[PDB]
Amino acid sequence: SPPLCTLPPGPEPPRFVCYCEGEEDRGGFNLYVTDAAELWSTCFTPDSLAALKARFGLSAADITPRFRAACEQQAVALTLQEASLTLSGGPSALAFDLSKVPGPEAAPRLRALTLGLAKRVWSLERRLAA
Amino acid sequence: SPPLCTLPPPEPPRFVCYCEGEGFNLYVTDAAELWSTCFTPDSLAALKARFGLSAADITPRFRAACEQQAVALTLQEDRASLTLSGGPSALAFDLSKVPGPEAAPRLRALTLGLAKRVWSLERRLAAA
Repeated sequence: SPPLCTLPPGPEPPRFVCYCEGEEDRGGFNLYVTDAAELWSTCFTPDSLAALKARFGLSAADITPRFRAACEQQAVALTLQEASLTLSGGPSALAFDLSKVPGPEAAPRLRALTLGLAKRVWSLERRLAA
Repeated sequence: SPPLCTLPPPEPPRFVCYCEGEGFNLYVTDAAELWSTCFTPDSLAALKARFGLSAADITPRFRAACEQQAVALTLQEDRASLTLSGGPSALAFDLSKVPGPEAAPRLRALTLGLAKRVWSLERRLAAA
């Protein structure tokens, strides 16, 4: 269950999805945001992630649990200009710079994201019969 | 002209963000309750540490994000956060709720001050 959430909150139609990967054969960590046209990412490097785990609480030894938190808790603000993402679930507030992922990389990610979500919905409702 | 802005960005305004002055704080209010950074010299220095170049102003960068409609805000539970999305990196500020007795004179002064500023601005725009 990789965490995610949509925006805006509540009734209205969803305009953005925020999600992340991956801490686990483990990948480095990133947040993603898409309007299902374009895709923005933290595009972290080891140093830049470390320097953000600097500016706030954590040791370099996961952020997933805290993003999972703000998702579960609908606690995510977002702002784009020619982007930034804020997690307000937890004790301190975290701010993330996000930049555009180039098309050739973004397209396959979006495609895979769509198919994956479809599989997850099927599987979730099967596990709702329980 | 101490910078400020209101959100949400033509719908009716529901919050005002502002700051003073340079000890420095950011403030946010719905004109009923008031949230603040509640800085001390050390805590502000330490935030100008955690990011931010030299500990030697933030006003210009808050002024920036105001002018540029670039301010996100989240409230809950006598806790809030304010995010400036102007510059090299996005800045986040934890704000806590100011108790009523401490907030009232600040809200009172804010209101009167804004009134005086509107009068004197239109005087200086009656110019052109």
